Amino acid sequence: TLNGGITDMLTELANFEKNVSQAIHKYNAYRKAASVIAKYPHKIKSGAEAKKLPGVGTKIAEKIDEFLATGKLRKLEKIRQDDTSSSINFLTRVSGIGPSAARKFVDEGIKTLEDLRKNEDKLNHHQRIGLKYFGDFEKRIPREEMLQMQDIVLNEVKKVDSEYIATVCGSFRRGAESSGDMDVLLTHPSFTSESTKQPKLLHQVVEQLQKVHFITDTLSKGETKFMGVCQLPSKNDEKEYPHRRIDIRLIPKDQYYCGVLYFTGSDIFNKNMRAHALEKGFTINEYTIRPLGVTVAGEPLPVDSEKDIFDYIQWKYREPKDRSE
DNA sequence: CCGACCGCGCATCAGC
DNA sequence: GCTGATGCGC
DNA sequence: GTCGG
Ligand SMILES: Nc1nc2c(ncn2[C@H]2C[C@H](O)[C@@H](COP(=O)(O)CP(=O)(O)OP(=O)(O)O)O2)c(=O)[nH]1
Ligand SMILES: [Mg+2]
Ligand SMILES: [Mg+2]
Ligand code: NA
Repeated sequence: TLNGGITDMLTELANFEKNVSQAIHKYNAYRKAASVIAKYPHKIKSGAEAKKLPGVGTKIAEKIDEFLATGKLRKLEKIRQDDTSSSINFLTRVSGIGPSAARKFVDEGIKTLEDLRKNEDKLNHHQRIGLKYFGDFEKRIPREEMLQMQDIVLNEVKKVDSEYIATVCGSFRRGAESSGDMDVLLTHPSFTSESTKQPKLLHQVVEQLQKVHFITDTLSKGETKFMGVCQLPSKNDEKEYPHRRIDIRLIPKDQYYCGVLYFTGSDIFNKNMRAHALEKGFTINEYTIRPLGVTVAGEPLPVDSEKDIFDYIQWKYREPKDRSE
């Protein structure tokens, strides 16, 4: 972390803008700047130097000059000292509680973990589970446990139908030594962009995983996306493993490459890549890459590899391990 | 200067 | 109920 | 908050 100090600062500012100011573009501006600085291979010596980077403008440059000269940022010192901002920032740490709900809770006099616990009936289902596992969800997942989890999911999916393919993406596929959660891409020959020849495809998999007590709770669930909680089994006399977040995304089998590009991320990498696509006259989602007409997105382009997608927008291919922005 | 900023699934709500 | 908008999250 | 045109 050559510039850990600066990137932390920008990240703290990003979170402030998202959670407190509810300014989504400032939030992303800060994340963009943090990311570009995080990959810059020199220890930054000044704001002017940082300003040379795409995404770092005049304001951030000044903040970087303040931070290098003093080791802190007055703007942040004050924010940390503001009861309301501190409260809202904390509440948003609960899964299911965002900027709006957080601010609403604070108004109603609900602003601590203790408050939340005694006002459970004021929470929706997602929020209840978020609170339930508040502690566990901030723990990291060692890659070693991710491997065990991978083994379980893949074998259980196989048990439901040998035709399922399950791929663990997210930070895990990018080779991270630890992950915030597990992200599982699912495909089945019966679900393509052309038809759904079989119902309950995602359901049957969730069911099986619940049946074996791997999945423990559900945050949300539709036909193509599951968001919930899972837990590795422990051994006799062993303390239990923390509960873990798990996301499962069912994607049409014929759109696997756009799907896996999406789910592999990182989020900022996708954002940057999609932004570039627009500049090259394409739009990219998790299903397709389409050209943009003189006016509207056109018809989907043939894609037979992740690299094919990079080719269209004229980027040299980047391995998953190099997409951690 | 200033419009535009990546793209979308599920849960909830308002209005009809 | 439906549709569209918003919140929250990937 | 930043930036392309
Ligand atoms: N285009 C796009 N893709 C996204 C976004 N957010 C997530 N993805 C894609 C890319 C992302 O890789 C994948 C999973 O997102 P997470 O599981 O929440 C964060 P991960 O990268 O997995 O790292 P972890 O902190 O869990 O160790 O969804 C977004 O805002 N936009
Ligand atoms: Mg993840
Ligand atoms: Mg995830
Ligand atoms: Na939250």
